[PDB]
Amino acid sequence: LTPEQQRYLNAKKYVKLFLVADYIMYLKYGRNLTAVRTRMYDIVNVITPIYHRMNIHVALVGLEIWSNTDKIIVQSSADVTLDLFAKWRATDLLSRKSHDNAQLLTGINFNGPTAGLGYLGGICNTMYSAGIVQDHSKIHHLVAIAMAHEMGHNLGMDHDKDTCTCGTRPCVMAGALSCEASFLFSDCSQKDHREFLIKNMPQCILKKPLKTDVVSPAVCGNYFVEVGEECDCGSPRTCRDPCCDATTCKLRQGAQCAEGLCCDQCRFKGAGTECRAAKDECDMADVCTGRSAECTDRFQRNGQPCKNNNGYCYNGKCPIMADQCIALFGPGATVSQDACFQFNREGNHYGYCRKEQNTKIACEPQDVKCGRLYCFPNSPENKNPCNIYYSPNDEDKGMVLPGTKCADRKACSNGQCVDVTTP
Amino acid sequence: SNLTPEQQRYLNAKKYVKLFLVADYIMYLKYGRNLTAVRTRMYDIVNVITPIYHRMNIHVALVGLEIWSNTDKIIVQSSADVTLDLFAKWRATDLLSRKSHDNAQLLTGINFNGPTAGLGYLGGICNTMYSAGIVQDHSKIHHLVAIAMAHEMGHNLGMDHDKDTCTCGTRPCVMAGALSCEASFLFSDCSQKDHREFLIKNMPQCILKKPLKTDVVSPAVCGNYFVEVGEECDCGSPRTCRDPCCDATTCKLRQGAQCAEGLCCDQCRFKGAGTECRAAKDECDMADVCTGRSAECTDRFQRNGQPCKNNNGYCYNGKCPIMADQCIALFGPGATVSQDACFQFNREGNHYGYCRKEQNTKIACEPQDVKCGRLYCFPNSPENKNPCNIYYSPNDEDKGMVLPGTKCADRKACSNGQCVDVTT
Ligand SMILES: *[C@@H]1O[C@H](CO)[C@@H](O[C@@H]2O[C@H](CO)[C@@H](O)[C@H](O)[C@H]2NC(C)=O)[C@H](O)[C@H]1NC(C)=O
Ligand SMILES: *[C@@H]1O[C@H](CO)[C@@H](O)[C@H](O)[C@H]1NC(C)=O
Ligand SMILES: [Ca+2]
Ligand SMILES: [Ca+2]
Ligand SMILES: [Ca+2]
Ligand SMILES: [Ca+2]
Ligand SMILES: [Zn+2]
Ligand SMILES: [Zn+2]
Repeated sequence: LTPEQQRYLNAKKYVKLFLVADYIMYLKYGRNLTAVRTRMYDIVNVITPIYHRMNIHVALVGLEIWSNTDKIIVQSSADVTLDLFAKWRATDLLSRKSHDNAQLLTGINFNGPTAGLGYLGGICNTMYSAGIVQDHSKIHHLVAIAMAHEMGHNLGMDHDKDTCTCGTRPCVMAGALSCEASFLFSDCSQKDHREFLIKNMPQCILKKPLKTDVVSPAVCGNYFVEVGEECDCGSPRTCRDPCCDATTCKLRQGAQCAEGLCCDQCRFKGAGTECRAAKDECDMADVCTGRSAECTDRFQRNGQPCKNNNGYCYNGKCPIMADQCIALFGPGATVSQDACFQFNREGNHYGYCRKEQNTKIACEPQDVKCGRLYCFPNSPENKNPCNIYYSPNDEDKGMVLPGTKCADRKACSNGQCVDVTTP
Repeated sequence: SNLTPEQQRYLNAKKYVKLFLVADYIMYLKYGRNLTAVRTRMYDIVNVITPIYHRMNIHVALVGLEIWSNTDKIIVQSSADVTLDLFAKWRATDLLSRKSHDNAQLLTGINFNGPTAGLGYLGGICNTMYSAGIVQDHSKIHHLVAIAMAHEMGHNLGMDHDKDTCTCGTRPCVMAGALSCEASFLFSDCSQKDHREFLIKNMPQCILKKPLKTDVVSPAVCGNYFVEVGEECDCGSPRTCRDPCCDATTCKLRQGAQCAEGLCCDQCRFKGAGTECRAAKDECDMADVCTGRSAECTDRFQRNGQPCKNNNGYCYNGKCPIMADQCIALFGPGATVSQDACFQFNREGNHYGYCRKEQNTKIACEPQDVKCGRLYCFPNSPENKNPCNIYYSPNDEDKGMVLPGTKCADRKACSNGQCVDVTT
């Protein structure tokens, strides 16, 4: 592995789940919205500890009930419904509520013995981080396991086969519905999922949700501080935090904090102390305010020469045209010769500098290095020296990232090559 | 501790539960607004319930099914108690007037409050107000829903929940009091015990009546021990069938067999013509003989008019209806027929005293037809002070009227509000 891979695997995971309940669910629970939410909370309350054994904390960030009419056409075909649900999420849900993954809890019966369906490895994706689960049984922990199963597939896991085991009982990723299903993941799932994160490093599961963005009732002992709680270190038997009274999820007497790089023996660290040290050339070691328990990640002032003077620090990162190119057209790609950027002087369709409202502005002679990026899909053959990455859905994609080095001591700001405001 | 003869006879008779099933609006939506998928689901369930009850000397037969696909006929709610009550009441006022049946179960896709997944009246079997149950289509696995349904029918059939000491083996039993998934298809000894006692004590008559093959609306299933349309015989599975006249695989009579069952069937062949198949059970009955062309034994009686019960009355379609008996059937033991004078109130054509209804009016009796109107009885209570006492129902004004073929005069019996002459 690499320094970034292993560093990622270590980071605590979080799945900001958005749950949707269809019109059949609303009817199923006697047209009582509270009853439908309580059902979803019960389900999440089971999913959460299940995913703790996988270094993931499922947090309910959104909830919606189609008590008026379904936003899509929920149907017997699991395939059609899933497709319809994902798209609706991509185009309607995400636009008004950010979240990492959505699950449709429907009361309809899917054709066949299947109780759910989901996109393999679609986690975090704006178009595929979705799954559908049939509220197939009165016993909610079984519905919970099914949803955890679909979430599993989203997380790169495949059905358990031959050798795979987790004990004397079926595991979450078992191929079919078994009422003896346990809450454990098999070694195989452990592995396939490990590999999966190693291969794609989905960024959205690193963001811990604010304790105020989590809409499910607080659960003391689920390893996550929620509204109404000062700390959560698990049950009293497993709680290792001496600052936390595990029984009440409240700080013990005399404690100001429990966790944080700015907490120490239940007390804030002195205003001045250093909590997090710089991770790279563009990051800067942080300090505690003596007042808060948290450590704000401050970065090295933007415009700081970085990556062997091939760019400049921009909010903790070092944007480089070369990286952008290899990121847009894969390995081997290189930045197009300078003459190619003259195409940004057209303000035509793909070549322009910025957007007033929706109207494209052409790059002035000195700003061509800040409009559309030009690369050379490196096959030494490729005759055409200029190539761009364009998207109809979002025209910004393919433009030179802000803060990108466009000349000595110069980086793009808003479609303009301007001098670093640093020495 | 002892067991009467009629009890033993009752216990031995084959039992049938003519079942009516109703699926609600949520079921309709749940299975994609597809009527076929909903019916198939119900057939599947019944295909599981039937073998569960055969072990109890009962054949469950689906004689009706209704899917509330437009709107629910009652307000199906999350409270099982309300729903059951609304369902039984709708069965009584609406369904029973449209199709006769022994028991109805509501299969809803709604979730009942709490852990319960069904509710039904204890010992309500055959009762026009209480033979009902409701069940949640609580699991994708239909055989579990079937078990839930057999549990409620179980309660209707007088069984209670299994106490911790009750067993039927390893797995939990049908009457287990809690919704579980290891659920087996067998009744625990406690259930079998409670069921027997229930039967002995109440002898519910409706489950003695076999439904016609054409009354069954569920697709025929060869091997369920019941001869359905398209079948000629059914002795169960091939590997367990012992009836030699039947091909347990095609439910067709074996080559060379004319029949498989019947009072007039013997060793797979029709009994000889004139062979007696049913002795007379009483004076108004006539022994019956086979035809040699059928396995059935048509039951006929003496001709309507022959004296009976010591000149009490005259045989009417196999029975001897006499006022004395009717007075006891309506008011209980001790009840006696009223003094002739009492029947005079039939001469007023009033609200309860008449002889018959012409169009919808009430034709009073003529002095001669005074004993073919409202039956007048009077109980043996010493504190009773009334000579004439009538039985009446707003629902059926006909109820409590003298029964057909009842001896009103000497050689005369009631036919229609008129004390006609016997010989007719
Ligand atoms: C209504 O639902 C029924 C399910 O019972 C569907 O019929 C099944 O269709 C599949 C197609 O592969 C067959 O294999 C089954 O044998 C059918 N079942 C029976 C017994 O009919 C039917 O397709 C649905 N109708 C509509 C309009 O979708
Ligand atoms: C709605 O459901 C909630 C939670 O199950 C319950 O507490 C409440 O009483 C219900 N409302 C009614 C009266 O149906
Ligand atoms: Ca908590
Ligand atoms: Ca920092
Ligand atoms: Ca049959
Ligand atoms: Ca006879
Ligand atoms: Zn799966
Ligand atoms: Zn019960």
